Amino acid sequence: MLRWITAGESHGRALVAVVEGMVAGVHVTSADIADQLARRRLGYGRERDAVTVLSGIRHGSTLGGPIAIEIGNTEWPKWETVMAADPVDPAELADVARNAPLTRPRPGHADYAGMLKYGFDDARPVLERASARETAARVAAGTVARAFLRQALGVEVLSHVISIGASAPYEGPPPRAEDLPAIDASPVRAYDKAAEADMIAQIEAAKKDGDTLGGVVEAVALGLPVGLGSFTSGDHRLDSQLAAAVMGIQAIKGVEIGDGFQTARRRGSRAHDEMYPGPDGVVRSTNRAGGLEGGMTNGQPLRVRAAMKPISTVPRALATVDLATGDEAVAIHQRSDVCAVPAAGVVVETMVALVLARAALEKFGGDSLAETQRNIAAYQRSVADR
Amino acid sequence: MLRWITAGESHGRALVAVVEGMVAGVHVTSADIADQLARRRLGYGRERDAVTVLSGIRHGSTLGGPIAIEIGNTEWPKWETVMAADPVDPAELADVARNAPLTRPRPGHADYAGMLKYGFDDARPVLERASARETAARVAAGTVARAFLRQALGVEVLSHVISIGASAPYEGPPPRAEDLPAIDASPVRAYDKAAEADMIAQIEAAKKDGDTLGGVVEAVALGLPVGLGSFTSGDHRLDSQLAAAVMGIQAIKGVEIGDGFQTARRRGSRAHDEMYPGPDGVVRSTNRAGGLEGGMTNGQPLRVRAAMKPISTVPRALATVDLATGDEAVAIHQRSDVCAVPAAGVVVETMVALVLARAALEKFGGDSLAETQRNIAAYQRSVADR
Ligand SMILES: Cc1cc2nc3c(=O)[nH]c(=O)nc-3n(C[C@H](O)[C@H](O)[C@H](O)COP(=O)(O)O)c2cc1C
Ligand SMILES: Cc1cc2nc3c(=O)[nH]c(=O)nc-3n(C[C@H](O)[C@H](O)[C@H](O)COP(=O)(O)O)c2cc1C
Ligand code: NA
Ligand code: NA
Ligand code: NA
Ligand code: NA
Repeated sequence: MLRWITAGESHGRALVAVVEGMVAGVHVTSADIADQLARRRLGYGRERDAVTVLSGIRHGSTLGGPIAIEIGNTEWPKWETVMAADPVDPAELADVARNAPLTRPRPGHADYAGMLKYGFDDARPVLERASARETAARVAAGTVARAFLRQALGVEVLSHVISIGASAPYEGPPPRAEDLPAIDASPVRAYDKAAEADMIAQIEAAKKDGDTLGGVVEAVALGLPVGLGSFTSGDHRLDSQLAAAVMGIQAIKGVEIGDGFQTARRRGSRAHDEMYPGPDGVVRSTNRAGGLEGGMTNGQPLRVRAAMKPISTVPRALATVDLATGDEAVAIHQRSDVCAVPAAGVVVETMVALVLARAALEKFGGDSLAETQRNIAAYQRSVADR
Repeated sequence: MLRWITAGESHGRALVAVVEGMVAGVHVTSADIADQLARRRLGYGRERDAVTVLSGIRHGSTLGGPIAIEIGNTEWPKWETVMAADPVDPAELADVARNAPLTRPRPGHADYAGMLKYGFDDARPVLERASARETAARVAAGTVARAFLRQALGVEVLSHVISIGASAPYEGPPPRAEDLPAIDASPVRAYDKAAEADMIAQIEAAKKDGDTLGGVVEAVALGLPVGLGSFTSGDHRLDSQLAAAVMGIQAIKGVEIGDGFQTARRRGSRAHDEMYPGPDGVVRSTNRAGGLEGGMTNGQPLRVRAAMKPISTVPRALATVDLATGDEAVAIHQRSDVCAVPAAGVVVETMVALVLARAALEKFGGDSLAETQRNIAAYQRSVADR
């Protein structure tokens, strides 16, 4: 089974992604990874040599074994003592201001619950791993998944921003793959010019007020065959798996498949996607279901929406308690941006790609790309022969 | 690790739930299971001896091994040939009208994608397993989880209905455990009398029009300790795990933790739950996060909302294709109700309970309830001693 794991602290030496269970023969390079990492940095309101492929790829082709990708920390020299792996003289450490105690947990962040859970008197060990810097390692892994999906299935994954702050949501038609350059060129990764202007204005107002914004993003996967995922149990359903992968992204508080919560307000006669005869099989005129029925891909674009909360580190830090003393306090000062919704969209693409690649390998099997491709072709033919 | 699996076809001999990895010493009986199964049948707009505990429980106490619970099918005699496990003479079968071909997949259901996936020319094998009858087996498993949560942690799980059809959503405060009798006595399992009347009216109108409705439900878990789930990776986050467990319920198209999509429309200064000193530790005046931060329980009520689509089997069957011929068709006639939202709420409680019980055993360990309880107490004391 395809599996992915990330490791690293935000201010540690490096991040590492490991992908296991990918077939041999998938073309992917350090440049591909760097390109996707650059996309994760996109957005209004927020070193390529830092990527090193350590294992599992040779001459731009996957080997079949575990793929380990390292992302170096360019500011490691500042953190090499505070985040040293090995012991440091506590006296030396005591003189380092940067090592000062972090005992005022931020509302909305992992700090408080993680400190209690792990018995830590300091937030440092929690925030270092909880930080969304970890999504960089996710994107490295996702690049391997996305290469596989393209090469094996002709599938493309993209995202666009639906709303930021109080903007009027974009409810027009979703983009296609050919639209991604324009989307990534938008300061807010919008597919609609009116929505773009509205969102930029919301960010400007928040920026002036010293506040932060969340938003809603939609990931779209195009070209999927029918029958990835299964109805046979809750955990094998693709909607279940996608919901896990997307809700587990930092700051995501909501996930929808297709029209989601709006579907719940509709009558059955107007809520589903009717089927009609077509040249090359069944066709539909709507995609309210977002490309999934009974936990399976149904031929239509997959559409997954995610709601991101506004960043919790607000420049003037919110009210909290100093756990050292029990006193009222203002929260620890940390990384804050006005809005990270466009980047959150890119992270959603990655998690969607990983889950789709896993599901594809489950159905089509194979140990090399050519093998998997033969199996895909035979299945497609069998469906066509219906 | 706590694991659950369901087995059975809707019209097969019986359903089976198996729960593995539950500690010994949890008090649970066949009557408890039957009671929860009865709750799953609640709701306007839709045999206890049928429950048999086969293994893993002795004299009302779990043994520590796998717990297998059987739910018999009272109409098995009608289906004993059509759904026979063993071969039947095809000539005999050919004379049975009930065995007629089902080749007109229902929009919105598993039929089409499942038929293509598995290479079936008939929807019968798909709909039999995809059917929400399977949620009965889930509820049997969930009963074991819910007993554990109560006995080990003093935790209660309940649900109420927020909206059905075009009703004005209930946005008042959530219920407590003591409110469940009143909720379960409501025809639509509402906690608010105005919302109740509104929802009942929506159902009446849909029923008259021969249409179906979906809705939104909220599950609440009370009494949870801080620090279940973890921030250490996406898959260990409780929000991820809950999203998987809830989205994998038949007809769920959206999941929120706390204020969800509405949170995405708020400014950071008004989106999070500030912390204040209190007698027995940190207290909060809001629970916008729904009891989770950084993938961990944070002391506040857990709140999970789920959007259920209107049932897809509409009495006058929607437009589809007959896969046998390629012709336009009306969809296969099957079980339809006007609204199953109240029952969907009960199913959400079960999936929440299962995930919470698993997370609790991950942190607190133990092989018997008394052992787990000692470990819980020691952790609580260590937190108090802060
Ligand atoms: C791309 C990305 C960037 C983020 N940047 C920040 C940030 O700069 N400051 C912050 O407080 N939270 C940021 N977050 C969110 C926190 O990491 C997150 O809220 C925290 O780990 C608690 O997890 P939860 O919000 O999922 O409960 C970011 C999230 C993502 C997806
Ligand atoms: C309690 C419960 C009862 C349901 N009853 C029906 C029903 O009677 N008829 C129907 O078409 N769908 C019913 N459903 C929904 C279908 O099982 C579901 O839409 C189908 O398996 C396709 O899965 P998906 O909607 O998750 O894509 C019910 C769901 C639940 C939770
Ligand atoms: Na679409
Ligand atoms: Na190959
Ligand atoms: Na609450
Ligand atoms: Na015991």
